[PDB]
Amino acid sequence: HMASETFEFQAEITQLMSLIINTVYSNKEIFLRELISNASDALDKIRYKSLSDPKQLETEPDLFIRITPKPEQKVLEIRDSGIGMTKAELINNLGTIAAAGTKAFMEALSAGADVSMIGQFGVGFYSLFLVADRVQVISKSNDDEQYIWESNAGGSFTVTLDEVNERIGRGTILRLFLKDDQLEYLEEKRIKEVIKRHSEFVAYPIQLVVTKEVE
Repeated sequence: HMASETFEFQAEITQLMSLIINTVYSNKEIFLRELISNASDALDKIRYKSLSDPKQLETEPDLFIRITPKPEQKVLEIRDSGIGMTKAELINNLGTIAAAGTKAFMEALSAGADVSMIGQFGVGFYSLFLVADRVQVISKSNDDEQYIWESNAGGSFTVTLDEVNERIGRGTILRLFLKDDQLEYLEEKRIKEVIKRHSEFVAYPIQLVVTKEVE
């Protein structure tokens, strides 16, 4: 299905995104920690669900977080083999449920809270807009087909049955279209340094996919 469906963001999420995408906050690298955390949580959920439904793991037995720079497309992908999101979950989780939390965080920001507190308000996902101006969330839950949720921080987002990306057995890819001045997050050394600042207690392998010219 090449036909996409369009949806409106809850207004507070739109407000949050505009604040993030436009902030001159200095520590943009915090986004990586927040996405790895979300990835870790999605993995926790599938592991926990598998405790009483082991077959849930069979669509992708390896549990991992994988980071893939795609320098030519100025894209950075953060992939997990976690629980994934059905179409309805994408619509719900990314476009509505975060509303209240985004409002609480915005008030904190207004009072002077550090943007790095975002995950403590349960809305760390949106920190991707610190470094990206557009994102595709590609997700495959055991309970649905593979779907693409796409947002450019504007008030609307689309969901499209996925007929263009690699099949993921199960889980989620955040495909960040990096801003032109944030291309340092395509670089292996930079990515490694940022990850190491907070990767100490991640229970899952964090894989970096590096493209090396032979010789």
